[PDB]
Amino acid sequence: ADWEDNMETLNDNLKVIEKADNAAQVKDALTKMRAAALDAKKATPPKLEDKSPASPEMIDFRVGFDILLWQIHDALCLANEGKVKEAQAAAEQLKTTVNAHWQKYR
Amino acid sequence: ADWEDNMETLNDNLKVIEKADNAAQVKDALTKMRAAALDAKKATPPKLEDKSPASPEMIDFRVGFDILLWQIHDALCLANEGKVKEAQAAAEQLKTTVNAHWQKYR
Amino acid sequence: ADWEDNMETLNDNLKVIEKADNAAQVKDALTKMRAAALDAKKATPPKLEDKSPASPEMIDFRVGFDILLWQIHDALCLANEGKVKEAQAAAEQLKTTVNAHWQKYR
Ligand SMILES: [Mn+2]
Ligand code: NA
Repeated sequence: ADWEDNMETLNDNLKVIEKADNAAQVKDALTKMRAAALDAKKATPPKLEDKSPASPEMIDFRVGFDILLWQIHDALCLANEGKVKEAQAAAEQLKTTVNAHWQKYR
Repeated sequence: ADWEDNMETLNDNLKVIEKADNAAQVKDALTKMRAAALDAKKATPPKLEDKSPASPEMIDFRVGFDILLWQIHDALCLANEGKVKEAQAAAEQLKTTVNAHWQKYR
Repeated sequence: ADWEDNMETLNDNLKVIEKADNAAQVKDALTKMRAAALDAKKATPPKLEDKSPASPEMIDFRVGFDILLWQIHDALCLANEGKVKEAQAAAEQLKTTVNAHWQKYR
């Protein structure tokens, strides 16, 4: 898939967490988010489509997705312990990175 | 360095997990698999030994290994919590991913 | 931060864990270490100043940092369970990896 489909998947699952009721929906949505971030790691953002795949910008893109993946791991650890409200609070932080990375690499 | 030795290690530790009696053997084999996958991250498969290290193929290679690493993390989290049967079942999700990465990139 | 600042962060937090008393300091220092390693993944060590970011040396550099990250996660899990002594023992292995990385890439 392209980078934009993965962006849309992240946003949709973030809203799903925003509306979630129990811990299972949070776990499933954050797992889908992890998968979408791993997939987006293989994509080229539009702003970097004219750049070397070996450029430092591509490296920084991928390592930023690594940082996001580790924050997602933290949120998933919170959700696996049944912490619904804290998983949602942590996901509210994920949003400020997902939308930001969206606004820059657009 | 060598893709084949690490793929071996993966298969052998999968067998060890399947034939394991307690959670400790599962944990140890999963740690060995994690080490082998991290090592294979640096390798170049023969199907791509004629491609550039920044090519999309190499990127997909390394990111598929990251995906395998997160699957191994899930299995290890299961094993640490004492759910041996669910950990083995999750390791049965690892055999298919390992085999696909094998056939496609070997 | 640069490469040197991140390595100094890693060292400082290593000692903090080493002389900590409760689990909270251990988890705080290990979280600092995780952030520092993720940031250093985007760095260019002095011995690789002019090599391409997609060079095999740089790929091995980033994968060594991935190994460090997974060890950091293991220590963080041991500390979150309350096993402070096991966490510090695991962080002793963290010191080995950090110092080897500094001795090879300085
Ligand atoms: Mn974990
Ligand atoms: Na890379």
